[PDB]
Amino acid sequence: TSRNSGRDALKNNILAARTLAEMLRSSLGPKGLDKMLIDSFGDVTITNDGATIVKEMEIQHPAAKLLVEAAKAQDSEVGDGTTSAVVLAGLFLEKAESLVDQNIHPTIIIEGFKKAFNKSLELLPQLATKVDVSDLNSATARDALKKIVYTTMSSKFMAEGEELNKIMDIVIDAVTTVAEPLPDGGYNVSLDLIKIDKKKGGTIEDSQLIRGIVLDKEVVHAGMPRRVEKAKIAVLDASLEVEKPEISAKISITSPDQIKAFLDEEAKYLKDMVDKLASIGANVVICQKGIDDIAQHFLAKRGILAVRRVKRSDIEKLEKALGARIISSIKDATPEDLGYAELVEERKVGNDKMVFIEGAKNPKAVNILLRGSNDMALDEAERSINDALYSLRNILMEPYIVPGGGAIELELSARLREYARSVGGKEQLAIEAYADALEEIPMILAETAGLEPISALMDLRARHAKGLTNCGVDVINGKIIDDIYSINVVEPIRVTRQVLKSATEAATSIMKIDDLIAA
Amino acid sequence: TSRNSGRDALKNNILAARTLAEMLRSSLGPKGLDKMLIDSFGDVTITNDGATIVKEMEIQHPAAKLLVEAAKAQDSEVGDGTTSAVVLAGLFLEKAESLVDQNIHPTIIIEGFKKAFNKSLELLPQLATKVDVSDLNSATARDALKKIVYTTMSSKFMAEGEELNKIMDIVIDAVTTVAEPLPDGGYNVSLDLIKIDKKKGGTIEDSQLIRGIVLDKEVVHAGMPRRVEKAKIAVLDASLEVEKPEISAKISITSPDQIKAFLDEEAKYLKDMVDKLASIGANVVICQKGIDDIAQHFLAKRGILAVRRVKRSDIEKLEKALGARIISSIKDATPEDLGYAELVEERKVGNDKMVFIEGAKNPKAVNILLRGSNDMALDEAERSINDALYSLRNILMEPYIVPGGGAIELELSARLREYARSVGGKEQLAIEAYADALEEIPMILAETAGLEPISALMDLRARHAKGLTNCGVDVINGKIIDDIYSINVVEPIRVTRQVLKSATEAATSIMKIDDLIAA
Amino acid sequence: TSRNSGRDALKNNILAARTLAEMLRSSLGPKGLDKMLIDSFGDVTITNDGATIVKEMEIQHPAAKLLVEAAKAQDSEVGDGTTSAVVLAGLFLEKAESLVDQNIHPTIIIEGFKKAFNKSLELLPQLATKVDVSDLNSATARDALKKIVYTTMSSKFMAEGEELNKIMDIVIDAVTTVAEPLPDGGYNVSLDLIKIDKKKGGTIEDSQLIRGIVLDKEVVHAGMPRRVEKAKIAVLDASLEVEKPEISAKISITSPDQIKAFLDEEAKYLKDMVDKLASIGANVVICQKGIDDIAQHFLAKRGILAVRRVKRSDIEKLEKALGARIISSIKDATPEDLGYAELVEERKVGNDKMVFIEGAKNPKAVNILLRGSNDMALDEAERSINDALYSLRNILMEPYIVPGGGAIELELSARLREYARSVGGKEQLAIEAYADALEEIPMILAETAGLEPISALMDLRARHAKGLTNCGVDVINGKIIDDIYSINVVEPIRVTRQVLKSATEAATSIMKIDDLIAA
Repeated sequence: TSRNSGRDALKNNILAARTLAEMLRSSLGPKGLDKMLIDSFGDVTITNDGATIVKEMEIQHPAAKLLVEAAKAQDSEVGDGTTSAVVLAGLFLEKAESLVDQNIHPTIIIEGFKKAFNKSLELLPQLATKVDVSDLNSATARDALKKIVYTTMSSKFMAEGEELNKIMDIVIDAVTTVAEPLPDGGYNVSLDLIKIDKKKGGTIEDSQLIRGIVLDKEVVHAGMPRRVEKAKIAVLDASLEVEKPEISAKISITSPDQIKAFLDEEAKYLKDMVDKLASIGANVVICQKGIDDIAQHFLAKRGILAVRRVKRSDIEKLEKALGARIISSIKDATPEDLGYAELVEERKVGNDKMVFIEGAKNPKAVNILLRGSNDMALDEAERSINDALYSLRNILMEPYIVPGGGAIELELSARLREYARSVGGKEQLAIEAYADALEEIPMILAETAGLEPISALMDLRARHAKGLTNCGVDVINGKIIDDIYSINVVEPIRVTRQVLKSATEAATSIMKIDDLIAA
Repeated sequence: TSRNSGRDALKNNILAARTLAEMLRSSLGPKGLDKMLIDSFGDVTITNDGATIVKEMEIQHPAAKLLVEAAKAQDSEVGDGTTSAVVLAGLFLEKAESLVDQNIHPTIIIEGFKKAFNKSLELLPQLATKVDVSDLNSATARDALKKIVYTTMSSKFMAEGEELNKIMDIVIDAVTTVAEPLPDGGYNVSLDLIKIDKKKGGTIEDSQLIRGIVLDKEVVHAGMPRRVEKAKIAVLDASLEVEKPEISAKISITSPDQIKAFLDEEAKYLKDMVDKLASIGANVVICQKGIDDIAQHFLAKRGILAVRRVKRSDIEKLEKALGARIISSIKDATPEDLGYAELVEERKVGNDKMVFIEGAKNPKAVNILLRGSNDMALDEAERSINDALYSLRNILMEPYIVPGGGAIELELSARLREYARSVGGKEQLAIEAYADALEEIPMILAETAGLEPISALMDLRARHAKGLTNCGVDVINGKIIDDIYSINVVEPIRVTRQVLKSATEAATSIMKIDDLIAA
Repeated sequence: TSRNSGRDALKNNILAARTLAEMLRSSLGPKGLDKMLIDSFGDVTITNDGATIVKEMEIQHPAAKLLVEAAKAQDSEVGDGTTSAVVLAGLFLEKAESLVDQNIHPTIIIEGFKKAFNKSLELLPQLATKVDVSDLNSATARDALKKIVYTTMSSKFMAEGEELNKIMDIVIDAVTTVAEPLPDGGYNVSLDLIKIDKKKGGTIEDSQLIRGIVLDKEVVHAGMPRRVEKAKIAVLDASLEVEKPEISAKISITSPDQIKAFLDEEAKYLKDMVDKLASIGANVVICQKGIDDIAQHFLAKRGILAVRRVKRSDIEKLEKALGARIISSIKDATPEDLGYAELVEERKVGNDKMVFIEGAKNPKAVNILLRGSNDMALDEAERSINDALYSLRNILMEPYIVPGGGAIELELSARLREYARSVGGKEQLAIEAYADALEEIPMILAETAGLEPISALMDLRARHAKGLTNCGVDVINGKIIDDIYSINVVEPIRVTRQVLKSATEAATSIMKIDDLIAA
């Protein structure tokens, strides 16, 4: 029975978190290193994505399992920032151990890091830049939004991609349109109701928006119509297949006429169901479940276009964009649950059939068709559209931008080694150690990119002090570079705020934790 | 065989409680540390709850198994004092081991602790302060109640949170009105008639009391009304399905009409049951089991709003609030078992449907609807309110308050070392060792906060002696502080007196026990 | 090899001294218990003396090897107190270890111990009772002196011994005259110049002082005088045998006549040696080596009373008492190194012959003849005179007495628990632990006498509060008793003060030392 007391556990849980952190940090910055991760059934996985590397890995040390939940939540917000937050938690934790070493006590270290965080939060509206709510209907002149969706793409893929960024910028500007504004001055951004389909056999300039939903599923039957104009769409929850009685019996039959009459009873149940769809005035129908083969014959006879197995995600999207509030009971044929589209057709794209519903009054749910050559350039173009949207949801939900890893971090360190001077007690040691951790940002960027770190740090300090506090480094040209917003490299403020929060919350928790009793 | 002789079992039974204590004292106070408890299924659980961690963990010393049932029982009474009550038992016990070391017979050591305690007990109503029933109406002058609800929130958390304190305070004001007052000078507070439902998608300012009960639960078929005005309520213990006859047989059918004739016989039973309810006068019904589909048609035709699966606790509330005395038997149709509601409707909270019964004469049983943001602040606000209602039930069921955890302890220890002079024999040493035990509380508060315990105690000692007896300690600015009650920090008498009652119980029992025979 | 950190080395050295203290506590006081120490040659040894128990034993813990040197040096001053003195060091030391458990750095404890001891030293002359000067001639009234001498004898034997005591009082009183006095309560006292001879076959009552030296050795050849009046005493460190030629040879002589002439050559050198003595005019001769037969023939012829082989100690006393100055050089015949006696005779005590020099101008050096029955009553009577002379030299060099072991300590212990109240820091904590050690003196003298110690402690605490500070413990009838000087029991202040110096010296020392490097 392994027992523990006496700061013994804290040295074991700092050690696990430092080991997790200094392994994801070789895979941090834009020029860093990808890991390979092999699965139980042998599948190989290469990524530098740091919430993916923990996911693709069985986690053997309990302190490392807690740190992983912090990354998961952060990855839904910023899929780069979530690596960065794990390293930041780690670099916070080894200043916490130095302070323990000096005997400052973990509670006092916890309260001095929180007090450092409070100063950081009243410094992130002053030192940050606010670009305001609207340039001429949210996106005209574009600039500030243009800069963060370019910067994020340039950091997360590197090299040149100017003929990819302009199509992504247009695609982003159309998603920006969906979203609308408040006297909070952010935007209602629903990336949930956004849907992207990628199809071979074109080029990226050949991507387009649809103001309605596109369905991959089959119209399935030869007799059906394949294009509908001024389409009234029923979305149906229930199966288009007959339901058995409450209590019931079956027997084996030879005798072939009574088998034909069982079928003919079941066909007057499907033809009843169809008459109900057609009674509503339904021209299209969408069915979440199967549709029986007889019911498809009668839907084509009434001149009505059916789709089969439409997946769960596509049904919320089809609701929110057309107004179809979705029939529960075929029998009740419910009459106002009918939605509206300008047009509905089956189109071949990339040779695959696809049914496109388009022309929709005020949808929060649109579909983007993403064309390219074969597959690797298309997967890469989806990922680019994803990362750009996630950056857009941070600038939209707060119109503040800030540069990342060069200016802010150094200014926070210098204002804090002025704050800690007005601060007295064994609280000044925690504020000045929190500042030192900020200086551990900055010089690690220059080291992932293969530069000397201690000379880059000293040189950033010396230019920030005798020159100005806006300096940073250019990873693409790989050198120290004056006023980094003038170099056009900026982040949404919500990626800063959220990764400094999830680093001060997680490091506070490994200090806050002592005993361990295991079954 | 395991043997025991010569105070052997007892030294080992003291050892068990001291080793339990020396691990539990680190999560006792409100700068403390979180413990870790790992499942046999690999689920890690980090919490600062120490009475839960002993209850949940296998106990291999029989004298720690005795102490868990008391720890368990006390956690429904209070949530900070029960970790402390466990530690408190040790602190009298390790002064008894010294007395035992000085060869003093265990009867005399017991009898002086009993005397010391009787002296403390006639001093806790005298040094103690009474605020009576009220200062205005029930709760309007709030005062005493404001300090215990703000203090408890502070102990169970210890960080900023005033816009939560006022809202939780309004909930406490609302609950007292329900209570209503006794000639003792208490109130009749019952957590067994209190109900809190928490729902996402707004804020805590959108919390309210309800005069009746809210059922999360389904009102069934679409065809019934979703609101009833001047509702006559049946609560029914049986199913609305047709039960099995007296003597019973199973027959194999493959004729399809003689199965439909069995179903239509069942349908004349269900249409009866529904006619019965409507003869009783009932407009609404609660059915504590399943409802047949045939009967949901018959209820919707007779215009009766039925609700399904209302759990046993909720049912008790519906009885108390509606004057419903509950149909045991539909067959007897029994017609004065009927309650009365001003209205019953289905309403959405946080998008989700919920059935609310409200407008209830002289309601003793209330439903609180707790809106919140997403899940973590809302979950935390439900937990904060629970701990504040349990602290309101302590203050309400005895209108005595005290400045415990600093002042009460130093005043008692100094009164005992005057009492103990006036007593003779080895009984006088038990009274001064009991005094000495009150002194290990208080300074342990100083060690938890990262300060020097022995230096706090000696400084606290002179300041209570030349200064003033209501000296405490502040763990927000981290200092010894004169008049602690004046800084809005007081304790109900009942968390102190009771945990001092069950710790003197625990230490008296472990003194009374010798051999150990196990089969 | 074994390393140490974390306070370990110092904890392990407290344990060695704490075991030594609790092993010497079984031989604490005159009711105590004897140990058995068997030699490697098989001599079995039974004793209660702690300077002897420590000496006969192989000391295997270094801190206890440190403690052996303090016992030795104290044993030169007094022999009962020194048994108490090994325990006293531990008894402070085991309060030092409690203060370390309190986290108190050893430095603070040393400086605090120093301050308890400094308070005790300005109270040990104020609480003390002063006998003053030499109290009329040779202490003629005796009283105080009778009590310090009885107390030491009463302690090292118990029982009666009254008819031994009275003769011992005639011997102390004759010894007191020898002693001669110095300013301000000083004395000149020499037990190194005191010589005791014991002869059997009479009564204790027949013991006497001699104001001259008694020689156990013999006057040699029968032809020498048996009594000499107005003797000129030559003392010779040189043989009265040849001392060999300067440069020489050794051969085998056959030659009978040359054998006689070599023999006659040796005889003229002895006769020379006598003629040098006879030219000085010597009547007695003392030889610390042998005397040749020829030289004894020539000593009888000149009329000279010679003793042969007398030991080195006896010569220092005869030199001082006769005015002699001791010849190594018979050849220089240097006539002023010659001492003077009124008389020298050979005299019978018992059946033994003895040579007595008596009749001495101005002795500060006397010889005592101790007669008794057989042997055991004389050996016990020697031990008693020894122990009594070591107590007398302590009242004589400082004429202050105290009721120590009951009075003095409790009055210090009540002053210190009032003193530590006016005291601050962890220096009050160190003083209140010293006050507690004083309570460990006093009750162990009552557990030894066979009673319960903790009941005895409270009853003296109370006695010192309702009545007066001068009570002590009766172990001869096993009770506590008012005014202990009236029972005839008191210590010389220098036997209490020195054994309390050497315990506060020891315990301070074991606290100042760390680490252990062993080669």
